[PDB]
Amino acid sequence: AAQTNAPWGLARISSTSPGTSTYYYDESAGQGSCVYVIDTGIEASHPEFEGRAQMVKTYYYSSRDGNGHGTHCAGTVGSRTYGVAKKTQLFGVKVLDDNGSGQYSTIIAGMDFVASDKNNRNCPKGVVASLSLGGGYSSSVNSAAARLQSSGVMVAVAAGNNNADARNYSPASEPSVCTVGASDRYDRRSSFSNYGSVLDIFGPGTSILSTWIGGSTRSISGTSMATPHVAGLAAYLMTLGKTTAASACRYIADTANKGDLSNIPFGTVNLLAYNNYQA
Repeated sequence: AAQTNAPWGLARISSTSPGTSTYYYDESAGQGSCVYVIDTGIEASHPEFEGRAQMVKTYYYSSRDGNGHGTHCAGTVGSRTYGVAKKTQLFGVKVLDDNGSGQYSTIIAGMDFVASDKNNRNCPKGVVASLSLGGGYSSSVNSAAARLQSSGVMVAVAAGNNNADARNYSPASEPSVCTVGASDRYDRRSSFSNYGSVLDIFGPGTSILSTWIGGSTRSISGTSMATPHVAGLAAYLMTLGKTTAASACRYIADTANKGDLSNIPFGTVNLLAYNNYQA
């Protein structure tokens, strides 16, 4: 299939080269997979989700996304116009409040919840969790992400937007999950993006157009915008039987666009998420 005039990040993950505007993807589109968006929530009402989004757990007074971040990243995973995996099921898990922050314990609790909740959903193609969040290093945050990954969920987490090594950040520093850095539309590492050997892959993360609360759209930047590209792509490739949750991060690294990014510090992978789609 082809999305013309697609957002640049979508086009980027279906293309070996920057600058294109068409998103080429297999028609299956992540159908049969599920992606938990662990964030500020999702405005499941947004038309772009076509009913495929739903709130499954909040840790605050409302399940409402009063911030926008979570709806934005759900959209990059699987909105019709802004999504990587346009037929995937989205489950919102609101661990961040409407100000965009959340205690470590609440984030740990939300990952434990996904590990269990998936067992009472229908995701025949497998389960992905997109974690567009992160704070300072925390071994218990890290081990929550690892348990989530161990439980059979492909976990993708943001490297963090500190322009520093991601080893000092969590869950970015957990080795078993897929830590995702950001690139911009000129195949440069995003100026804010963390880096380091714990990075596994880069996604589009600068000026990423996606759904916003109130039924709108918005373009924002961050490794938290790159994360859902890779989550969506995992959900996509899983639906295609190309890989599984345990193997998706390494599969995506193996099949990435290599060496295309500039300003990659020595000791950081130079790999860009790529769906290798051939019509």
